[PDB]
Amino acid sequence: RKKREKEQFRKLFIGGLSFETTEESLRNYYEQWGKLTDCVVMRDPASKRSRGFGFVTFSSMAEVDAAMAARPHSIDGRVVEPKRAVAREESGKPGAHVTVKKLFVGGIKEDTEEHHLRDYFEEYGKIDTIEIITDRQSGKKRGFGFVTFDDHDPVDKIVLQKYHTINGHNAEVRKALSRQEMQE
RNA sequence: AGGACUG
Repeated sequence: RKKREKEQFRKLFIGGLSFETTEESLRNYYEQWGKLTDCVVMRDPASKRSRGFGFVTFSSMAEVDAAMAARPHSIDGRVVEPKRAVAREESGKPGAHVTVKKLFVGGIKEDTEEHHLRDYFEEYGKIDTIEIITDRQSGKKRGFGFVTFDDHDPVDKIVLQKYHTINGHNAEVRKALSRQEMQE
């Protein structure tokens, strides 16, 4: 009992496709977990060579959830790297295409604690680590911490739903990137 | 990390 979400929430980027992968075989594969609305494998215009990547659009985000839960994916004898897609409009933010397991979580003030985060974020995946940042040499809480999962996808899914309310607070949740966000 | 490079 949902409406269609906007496209960005239903779209998958598939990296590391084999050269013999086509739209029909990619579509065949991802149709196991949902109805495909669009499917495209990007080619060199001159050579018509596959660029080794593509995009599938599911009809609901739930189907993306299901397909991601089914990993790993072998399409044409090669394990592919599927990720929630990055909008054309955000493709050039620093660190846009970088896959990480570490979630940033700010906006939490001083009353928020590891158990609030665990309890809240448990429902997205297996957590490895939770660290609430206290001040170096004061122990004063700094308003933020880091959740690290065993997989990148809970992070991506979390950040895609950008609105999260935790311990009463509006939390800022982003990826925790080092200066790996340096690319031109 | 995008099809219309069909601007």
